[PDB]
This record gives sequence, C-alpha cells and structure tokens, in this order.
Amino acid sequence: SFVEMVDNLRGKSGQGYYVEMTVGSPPQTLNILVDTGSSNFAVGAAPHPFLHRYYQRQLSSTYRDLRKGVYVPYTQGKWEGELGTDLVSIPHGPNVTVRANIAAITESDKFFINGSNWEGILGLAYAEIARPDDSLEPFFDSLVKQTHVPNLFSLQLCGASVGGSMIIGGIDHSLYTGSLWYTPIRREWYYEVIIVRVEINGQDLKMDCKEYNYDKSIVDSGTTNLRLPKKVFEAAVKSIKAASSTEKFPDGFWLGEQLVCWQAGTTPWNIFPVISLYLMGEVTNQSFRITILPQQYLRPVESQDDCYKFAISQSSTGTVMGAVIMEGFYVVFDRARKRIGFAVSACHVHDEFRTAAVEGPFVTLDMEDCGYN
Ligand SMILES: CCCN(CCC)C(=O)c1cccc(C(=O)N[C@@H](Cc2ccccc2)[C@@H](N)C[C@@H](C)C(=O)Nc2ccc(F)cc2)c1
Repeated sequence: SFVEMVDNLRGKSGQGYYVEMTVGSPPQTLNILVDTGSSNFAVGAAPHPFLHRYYQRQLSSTYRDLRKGVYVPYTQGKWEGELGTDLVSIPHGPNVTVRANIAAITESDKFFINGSNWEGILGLAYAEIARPDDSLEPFFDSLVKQTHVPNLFSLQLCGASVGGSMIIGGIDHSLYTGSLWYTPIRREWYYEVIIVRVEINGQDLKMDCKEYNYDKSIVDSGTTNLRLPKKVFEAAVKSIKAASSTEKFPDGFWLGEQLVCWQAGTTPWNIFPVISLYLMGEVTNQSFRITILPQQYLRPVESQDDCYKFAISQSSTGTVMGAVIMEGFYVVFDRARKRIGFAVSACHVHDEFRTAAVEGPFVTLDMEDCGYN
C-alpha cells in the first residue's frame, strides 16, 4: 500500500534525502541516498570516518562476486568499488526482495558527508549512464523486472532534519494539491527534461531557449541547489541582484560562499523575485511552469539572526533541477510513460502574499528549438 511508503525519506538540510534499505542474508540495514541524477546502486563496504555502519559481503550468504571493478565520478565527489549481486529490500517500500547489482564502495573522495546518516547511494536514473557500462542493470530496472511493481516512482521532498516520501510503484494522491502536469523525458539516460522559458518576477529572460538546456536539463534529487549554465546563471543573477537593490550583499554571496543575515523574523522576502521555469508539455500547447519562491533558493544556514545561503550555482554540464526546485513540488517519475509530472506538494513553504505553483497550460517552443544535440 502507498500509505506504508509515506514519510519514508529522511535527511539533514543540504546533505541529501535517504531511504532505509536492507542488503544480504541475513538483511543488513543501511540508509541509502535517493539520487535521480545517477544510475549506480553503491554502498560503503569498508570502514570510513564518516560511516557509522557498512555493507559486509562476508556476512551475507546470498552475496555473489562479479569480479569487476567500478568507478563513478559525480559532479562533486567520487567513489571506487567492487561489483556484485545480492538480495535487496526496502522495509518502508513495497514488500518484495530483489536480486540487484551492488557496487561495494572500497574507497572514496569527498563523497560521504560527515554525520549525514546515509551509507550509500541509490541511482534511480537509466542504464545509459551507469558505470562501467549500460550492461549493468540499475536497481529500479531490476525491481520492475523481477516483481509486479509498476515502472513508476514519485518523490515528495519536504524542506525545513528534513523528511519526505518515495512512493514506489505509483502515485499517492494525499501528497499533492491541484493538477499534475507532465513533461516528456527527452532521452532515457538522465531524467532529461526541456526548459522552454525562464521568467524572473514575470519578466522573460529573453534568451535562446537552447541555452536553458545547454548540454542538458536534468531532475536531480541528489543535488541540493538549482544549477544553471554559465550564460543563464549570469542573466538570472543579474535579475535577482537588481530586484533586491535595497539590501547590500557580499560578493561571495551570489557564488554560494558567503551568507547574508537579518534580524529574527525581519527577512525581506518581498524584494526577492519568484523564478518561473517553464517545462515543455507532452503537447507543446500543454506546457506548464513551476514557480519557486525566494524561500526555496535562499536556504537557511546555522546568534539569534536568520542567515541564508544563495542556493543557485552555475554549471558546466547543463541545468540541474535540484532539491531547491523539487522541495516545493510532488515530482512523479513516470518511467512507463516516458514523462515527469509536477504538482504542488502538501509540504510547501507558506509565504504570506505569494505561493509556489504548478500552472498551465502554456504555449511554448518544442524540442527542435530548445534541445541541444
Ligand atoms: C545532496 C547532498 C549535498 N550535496 C553534496 C554535498 C556537497 C549536493 O547537493 C551536491 C552539490 C554539488 C554536486 C553534487 C553531486 O555531484 N551529486 C551527485 C550525487 C551525490 C550525492 C551525494 C554525495 C555526492 C554526490 C549527482 N546527483 C550529480 C549528477 C549530475 C552526476 O554526477 N551524475 C552522474 C555521474 C556519473 C555517472 F556515471 C552517472 C551520473 C551534489
């Protein structure tokens, strides 16, 4: 049942959302980070200063060695591991056990976060970008193949310790208000979408829409910030900087290096603009926009003063729709129908005068005009 899967995600702000999983026989409990931005299921398999527990292949009778080395470089951080198969379960997910590929992390650089409470990564994206090759079946692919669990999952990430829901095998209707708006998955590698228009405070950025997706645009639960290509970032910052001319900022603030503070509860939310990302619909006249408040891109950081970090950074590998974007919304990864749905989450940040929204329809440009090749 879907009720059993509600509130099954936990985490710490800016340290990722994780799900409880068991590996091996007898089952070993491990918290695993939910990452829609990669395709490898990997778990710490050796002692680490940041790990409280790890996967022990010697203690599992159902463990099978694949005798193959694997290495995955992320945008930030990387790990090395030995490949193998074992029985995997999700206690607060569907009541099933599956044989899946597991990368036993032996060494890593800047991957694990100190006190994050997670011990591994669940790559929910497609085989095309799995390491070392697309022949290594990702976990969700293994789950669908072995069971009757529908080829669909949905993420409801809630902001300010953080909680959330990963509904495996369908959609939970109590976790969203209004309508679900779907955007096509352009290619089955990352969860690649197409951004067709960007509006800041109702003003069009007036950029070639191919720039918004320069290289690509991806939906990534394993990235905190909203990330934009160099050119788009430059224009976006120029808009937010000009909208908030009343307050003075340090130079490092816009680069995610410095924090800005105000008096307790005297945060000037009003002068910070809303950002509208328009996502191409399955039909071009059925496109829609997701609007995010300053409360989403100005992340709270730990003095009675309220301090905030600018949670928009530039990218070299295209747009990344991180937690910042996802946190206000119920995001449905409809793999079966090659599309991603957006709806207003039940756990949204409540602004007095403004509201985060998924609104449509809109007429926009299509894949020919906005897609990069
Ligand atoms: C959420 C925790 C807080 N952090 C980490 C702490 C600063 C962030 O918000 C953060 C900030 C910047 C970058 C990344 C980042 O690289 N995240 C990784 C996931 C991950 C999660 C936790 C620890 C480190 C990495 C992906 N989600 C990124 C994708 C694009 C990618 O590399 N795919 C990819 C790469 C190779 C491949 F063969 C196929 C696919 C994450």
